[PDB]
Amino acid sequence: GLVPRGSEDKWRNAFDHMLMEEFEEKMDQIEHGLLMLSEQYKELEKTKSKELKEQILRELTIAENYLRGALKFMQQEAKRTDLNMFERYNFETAVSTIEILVKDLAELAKKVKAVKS
Amino acid sequence: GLVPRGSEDKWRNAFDHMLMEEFEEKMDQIEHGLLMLSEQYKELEKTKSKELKEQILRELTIAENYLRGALKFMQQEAKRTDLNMFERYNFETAVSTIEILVKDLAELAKKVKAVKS
Repeated sequence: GLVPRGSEDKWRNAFDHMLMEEFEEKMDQIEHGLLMLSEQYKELEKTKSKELKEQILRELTIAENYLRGALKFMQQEAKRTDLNMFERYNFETAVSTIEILVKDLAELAKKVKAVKS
Repeated sequence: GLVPRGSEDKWRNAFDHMLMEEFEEKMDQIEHGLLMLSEQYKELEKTKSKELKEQILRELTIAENYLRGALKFMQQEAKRTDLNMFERYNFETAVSTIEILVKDLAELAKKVKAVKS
């Protein structure tokens, strides 16, 4: 049942496949949540709701914390000495995708904090 | 739309709900992977397959790295200064659930390493 170690084009390890599939799903969910928070931000510019402002900031903090933990996992697996082409590509891509999303979150946080409430 | 901050019986934060709503189910899937590896270990005791031994160890190394990180994360969430009754219970329970899996993984790793291959 074992994937040959010489395979270059697929996940050789079952836990890599499982965990990376769940990570990818979470990144899609976070990107969508950020889009929803951006739209709440648009409402906040008009209403100046203190509760909405504080809540968006809480959400952004939660997402950031999660992504920082994910990033540590990805960077650590990316330092593996035994990495095939497919695995290296998937881990390096994940690192890139997270680092971008962390930036997008921090940018929304800045806009939200700028709302005089 | 926002959950009142005084609510005690649910996730107040959407990103907490997103991250945690299927948590215990996801951990069940890790537990199941550990079961499959335990059963492979029983085959290994008979065959003494070097490849099977190494592959079980690789899988447990990946799961260990994931869980050590998830544990540290959940322990920090349980230190939040604003936690309601439900949020605290769920974070604390998650810490316990992860601790159990970490212990089971370390025990299996020890038995697998001992197979003289």
